[PDB]
Amino acid sequence: TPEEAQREKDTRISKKMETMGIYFATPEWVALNGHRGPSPGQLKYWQNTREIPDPNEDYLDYVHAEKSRLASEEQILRAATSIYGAPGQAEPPQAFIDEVAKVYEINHGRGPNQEQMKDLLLTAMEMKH
Amino acid sequence: TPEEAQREKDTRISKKMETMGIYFATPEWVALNGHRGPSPGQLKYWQNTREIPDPNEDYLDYVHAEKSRLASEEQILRAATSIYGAPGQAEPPQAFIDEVAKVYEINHGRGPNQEQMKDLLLTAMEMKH
Repeated sequence: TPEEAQREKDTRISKKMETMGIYFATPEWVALNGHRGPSPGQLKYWQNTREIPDPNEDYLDYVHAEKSRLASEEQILRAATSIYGAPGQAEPPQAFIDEVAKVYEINHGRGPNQEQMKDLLLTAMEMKH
Repeated sequence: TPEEAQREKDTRISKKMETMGIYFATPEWVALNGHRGPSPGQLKYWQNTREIPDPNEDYLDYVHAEKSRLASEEQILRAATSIYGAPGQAEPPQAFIDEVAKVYEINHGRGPNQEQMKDLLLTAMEMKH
């Protein structure tokens, strides 16, 4: 049956997308999108806004806009650990990881500039002393 | 001696500021600032940029600009736990807290809008199933 062959296909495409962490791409989202995975614009709209892309929108302005930087809590922790510099490279205090987190928020997902790096290094030195 | 009385005063003001998590306000920063804590503009410049305010700048544009929203990792975890809704209210998977983190970065420290809330709720439901 072309119906079951259609449900399996949507399920297959959706599984592929979610394995990559593309969470909006459910089998129903994929059905609505004409039984195909997201176009470049749909992916980049989602990546940059975290809103579910309309299956019936193409997002042509997000196909060739390229800012797009964001940090997970792992990335934030690796940045904070590098800046803090504790012996045996142990985790920084939570108060420090929070200042680093807020820097990534201020910068829309980008990492600390030079001036911010100085603030963070100043902060780290007070917390170790 | 007015010198020791000056060092104690700077130390006193600085201790007060750092107890509040105002980390740039070292005793040396306080000395340079004419032996006073930060003005409203200096605090708000720091809060909104995370750069050490110049002791010899007043930051008049930051005295009456009021966006200023930011989230610690505690706030992010409380938002993620509320949205995820696991029994006994146990911590969400790290992959979920990371999607919530990235939403706060996209929004410059503000919390998820309605469209983003839908994405996150969709995400939570896939991770529990």
